Amino acid sequence: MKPTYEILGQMDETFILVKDSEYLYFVDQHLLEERINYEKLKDENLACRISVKAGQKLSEEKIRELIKTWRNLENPHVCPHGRPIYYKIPLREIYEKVGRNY
Amino acid sequence: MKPTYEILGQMDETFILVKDSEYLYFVDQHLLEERINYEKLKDENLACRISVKAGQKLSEEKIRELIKTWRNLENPHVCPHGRPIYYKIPLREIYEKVGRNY
Ligand SMILES: [Cl-]
Ligand SMILES: [Cl-]
Ligand SMILES: [Mg+2]
Ligand SMILES: [Mg+2]
Ligand code: NA
Ligand code: NA
Ligand code: NA
Ligand code: NA
Ligand SMILES: [Zn+2]
Ligand SMILES: [Zn+2]
Ligand SMILES: [Zn+2]
Ligand SMILES: [Zn+2]
Ligand SMILES: [Zn+2]
Ligand SMILES: [Zn+2]
Ligand SMILES: [Zn+2]
Ligand SMILES: [Zn+2]
Ligand SMILES: [Zn+2]
Ligand SMILES: [Zn+2]
Repeated sequence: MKPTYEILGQMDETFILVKDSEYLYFVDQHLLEERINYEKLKDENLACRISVKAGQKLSEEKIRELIKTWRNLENPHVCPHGRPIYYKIPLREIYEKVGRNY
Repeated sequence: MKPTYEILGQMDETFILVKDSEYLYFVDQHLLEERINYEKLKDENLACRISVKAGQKLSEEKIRELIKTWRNLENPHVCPHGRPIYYKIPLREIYEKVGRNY
């Protein structure tokens, strides 16, 4: 994700929505914190059990911290169990559907 | 869109993000207001020229009014020129990508 980005907020207390100029990302808050804790601790089970879970409301500051750290991860793509940390949609798919150039 | 829904906000001063339990919708603010004005005025060119444009910030109240009216339109799907008023993504596509049931 580009270094210029806009955090749109939380959805279903499970995803953080953040976009750059190319994609809208839906970042799984649990998988992201698990990856953060795994890269620090090198222990998959410990990283999992201490991380936030889906269904927890997160503050705006906590969300900023997580997204900032996400960009610096060695593996921002998949959690230690191999699940994708996020879903992304190209912004052009949204714009093109309504007939707009992007 | 179901009558229970959550407005997530504006994106790129062009789309309103709103979801129900099934889809996340990206509603083109211009195409929506144009459809609203067209159903009232029955004049495509007048409805277009008086409607909000992309690139305009909208207040939270204006966004609420538009989304409320959208659900009551005779044609909430396409503007009078035939463009889709919105893009939608099934929430299950987002959840499934990160390995979650939905
Ligand atoms: Cl979880
Ligand atoms: Cl426009
Ligand atoms: Mg252990
Ligand atoms: Mg006319
Ligand atoms: Na940048
Ligand atoms: Na919600
Ligand atoms: Na409902
Ligand atoms: Na923006
Ligand atoms: Zn676990
Ligand atoms: Zn886990
Ligand atoms: Zn901070
Ligand atoms: Zn995992
Ligand atoms: Zn395409
Ligand atoms: Zn026109
Ligand atoms: Zn128009
Ligand atoms: Zn109102
Ligand atoms: Zn139109
Ligand atoms: Zn699918």
